[PDB]
Amino acid sequence: RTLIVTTILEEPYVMYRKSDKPLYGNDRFEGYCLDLLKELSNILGFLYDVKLVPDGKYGAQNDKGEWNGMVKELIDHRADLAVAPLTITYVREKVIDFSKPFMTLGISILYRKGTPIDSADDLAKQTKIEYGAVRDGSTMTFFKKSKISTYEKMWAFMSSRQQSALVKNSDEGIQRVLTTDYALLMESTSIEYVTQRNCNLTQIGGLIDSKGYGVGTPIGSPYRDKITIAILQLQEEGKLHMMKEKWWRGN
Amino acid sequence: RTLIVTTILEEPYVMYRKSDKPLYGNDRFEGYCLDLLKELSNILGFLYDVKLVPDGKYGAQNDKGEWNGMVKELIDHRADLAVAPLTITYVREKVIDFSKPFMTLGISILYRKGTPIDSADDLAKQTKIEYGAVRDGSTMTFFKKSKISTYEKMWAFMSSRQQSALVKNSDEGIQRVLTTDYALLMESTSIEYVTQRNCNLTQIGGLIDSKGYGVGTPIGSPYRDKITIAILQLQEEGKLHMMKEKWWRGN
Ligand SMILES: Cc1cn(C[C@H](N)C(=O)O)c(=O)n(Cc2cc(-c3ccccc3)sc2C(=O)O)c1=O
Ligand SMILES: Cc1cn(C[C@H](N)C(=O)O)c(=O)n(Cc2cc(-c3ccccc3)sc2C(=O)O)c1=O
Ligand SMILES: [Cl-]
Repeated sequence: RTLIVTTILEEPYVMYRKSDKPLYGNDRFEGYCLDLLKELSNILGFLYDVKLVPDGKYGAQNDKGEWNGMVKELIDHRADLAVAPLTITYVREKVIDFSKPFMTLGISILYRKGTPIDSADDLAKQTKIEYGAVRDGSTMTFFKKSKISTYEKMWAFMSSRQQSALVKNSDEGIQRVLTTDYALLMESTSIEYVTQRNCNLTQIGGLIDSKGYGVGTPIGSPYRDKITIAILQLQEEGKLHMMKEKWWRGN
Repeated sequence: RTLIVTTILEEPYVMYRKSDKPLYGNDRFEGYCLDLLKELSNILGFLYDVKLVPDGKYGAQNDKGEWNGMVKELIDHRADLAVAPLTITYVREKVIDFSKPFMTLGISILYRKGTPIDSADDLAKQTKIEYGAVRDGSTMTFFKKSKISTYEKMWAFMSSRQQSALVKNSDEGIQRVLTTDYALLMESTSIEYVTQRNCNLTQIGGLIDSKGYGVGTPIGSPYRDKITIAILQLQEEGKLHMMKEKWWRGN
């Protein structure tokens, strides 16, 4: 059995190689997730075929209970694995299985260096420095759903200043950080990636929530626990560290 | 079926209540893990009976492949669950199953406030400020097994200065931090706990490795995936955050 692996274009996890060389199949791609998949394939001993998810979506449900994205590919048995920056969530665990996480992350703060600002609590109580999130993203939703008073206050500030505080996408948010007196609430993984590449930018404080990226499988897949095992071995032997360092490290 | 839950005395996860009131069974105990277990019991709908692991050990193997501690309790079917600060590891996954993690942690640095020291790389290249770990602990072992050059250098410094750099236990390490020009490499969870209680102390840098605490079950237990589900719901509804804040927050 050659395993079909669903994934999604997303820097630095999955990219097309910058090459016009004759590269076919899996060799057309590079990135953290491709390196992970190679290691998994060598530990478990499987052949695989990487296929980009046709609709370019991660996976969400409609009101009929119909799914899209990589999740739908797994549900339909059109992929054996999803290897992507795919969050392990309660709702998704109802319909697919996941390995234990190969990467753990949390919402954090992207801001300029050399400022007394040190936490989310430092931002919440003031109005001089604007702060927000990508409109309708996971980070915005966290703040909308939060019953923690200090994040309830932050959401109230974001929701009332909806037009300016909430941005269209990650790229626009980073641009707003570099140009105005603004802080972007975003995932720690993305902050690490940006701060490595922009020396004027830094992470502020720690993690505001916690979640993991895991390898998705159909419910009952005999590969799920094997992949957990492989992930733990890669973690303990320092290989996850070196794969992260390969793709995240800047100049 | 009343589930037998193996656990271990460990502040703030599992403690005896400071009370001479007539408290029996589960009511004799308090702590993060007791709160977690209560929530798990209410989501899944199980009765349970907390039993402290007789040998007071987490779980390790000898050369005959014989296990001890909470791991051995699970292997022997003398406990249905282990709910404790029990690390999900490759070797343990060979003999027991684990839920996905309810807490994620990594080695970090405990040091004084107001110093230019900001990372492990800042410590490694100098000798004026001594640094180390608890002798024969998980943190020391990480440095001993590491093939990362900057941690190889740190281990070389710890191993050559073996008598003074390596301490007997966590309590001795913290005391060495507060009295001498010294930094203790320790788990982020414990650093958070200490820094909340000592205002002269701070965490330095980020996480040096990554691991999770999970609920242990015997291999094949039908509770493992259910507990993962419950953990994700507690995470997403902010309950893991508030349980952490209950036990970790200082004065
Ligand atoms: C790599 C990555 C993936 N995902 C998808 C998510 N992990 C999932 O599993 O659905 C994800 O939500 N984020 C965070 C994120 C992305 C966002 C985005 C939305 C539209 C256009 C461009 C970016 S917003 C956002 C966030 O943190 O809120 C990521 O950084
Ligand atoms: C709460 C906790 C548990 N464990 C056990 C470990 N999680 C396991 O699953 O075996 C664990 O290793 N650590 C870290 C740790 C404890 C240590 C200790 C050893 C002897 C006497 C007193 C303390 S040393 C240490 C470390 O980080 O190296 C913990 O902080
Ligand atoms: Cl699992």
